[PDB]
Amino acid sequence: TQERHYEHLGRCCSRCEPGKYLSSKCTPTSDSVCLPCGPDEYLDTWNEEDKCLLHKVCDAGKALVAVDPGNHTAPRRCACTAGYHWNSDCECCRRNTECAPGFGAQHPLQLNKDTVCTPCLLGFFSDVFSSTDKCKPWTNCQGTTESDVV
Amino acid sequence: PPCTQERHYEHLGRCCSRCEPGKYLSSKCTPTSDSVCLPCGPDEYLDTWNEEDKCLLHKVCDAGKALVAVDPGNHTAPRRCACTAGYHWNSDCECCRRNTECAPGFGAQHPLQLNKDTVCTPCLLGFFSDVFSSTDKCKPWTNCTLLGKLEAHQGTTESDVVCSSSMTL
Ligand SMILES: [Cl-]
Ligand SMILES: [Cl-]
Ligand SMILES: [Cl-]
Ligand code: NA
Ligand code: NA
Repeated sequence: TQERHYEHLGRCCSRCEPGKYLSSKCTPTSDSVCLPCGPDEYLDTWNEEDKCLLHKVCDAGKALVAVDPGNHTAPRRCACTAGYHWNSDCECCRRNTECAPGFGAQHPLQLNKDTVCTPCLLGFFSDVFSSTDKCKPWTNCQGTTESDVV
Repeated sequence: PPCTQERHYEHLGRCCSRCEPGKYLSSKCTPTSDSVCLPCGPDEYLDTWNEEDKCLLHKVCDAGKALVAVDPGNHTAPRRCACTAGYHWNSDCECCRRNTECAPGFGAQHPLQLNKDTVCTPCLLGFFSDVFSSTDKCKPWTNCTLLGKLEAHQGTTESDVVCSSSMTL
């Protein structure tokens, strides 16, 4: 089987499980020697690789941070920091749209996506530009969509 | 005043400091003591400099929609969700959709972005992809020159170079 095995010395020797690299090919005495990937390294396949793949750095200069895989078996994702979203056209993190007064941010907020803004409905207001703040209820004592009752 | 509304509250003729995001007002200030501000409990949050006697409860990210919480333990901000690995939030359906798979000869642009669809790009000469995958980038060809071997099979953007096992003089 090509999936679990490679051929060497006229026999089918076993490939390395995801998370492990092929340190030594099989011998006339031994099957393959497979060792765990080091820090920030991975292999997500049954393989014959002589080294693990290194996770791409998430560039802090682009406002990116790492999303932890909690394993050595998955490729690692990055994401824009809270309040920012990845734009594939600029290939850059943009500030999330601030919903103007009279509008509120829709929840739940989606990581790495821009804010959806919706108008405050009767009985609710928003007095700030914010990419996170929902519309707030009027305090019970005239209010508008942009201002609380006085 | 100079008791700044942004960071303070008035109580019994005194200027007292509001609690930081992530903490709630356990007890108001006294003549010889500050505000007692204590952390919000598990699953709870407050996202403003506040004078709240209790914190708000986080809603779970909807697993039925294939969403997962990011930094679920954050007490200082409203919760953010993201589609599970291999899926992206689609704004048209407001839902998680399976990531685009890059065909053989194409690779995923790295680093992969959480909650975003895979962007697929052609493998350059010297690199290949033999599978449909929303994660795999193009892999460099095996280097037979490095080993001083001849090639048994020419590489393509869809298949790896294969080195000969034969020796030459
Ligand atoms: Cl990676
Ligand atoms: Cl707006
Ligand atoms: Cl929340
Ligand atoms: Na607003
Ligand atoms: Na591919």
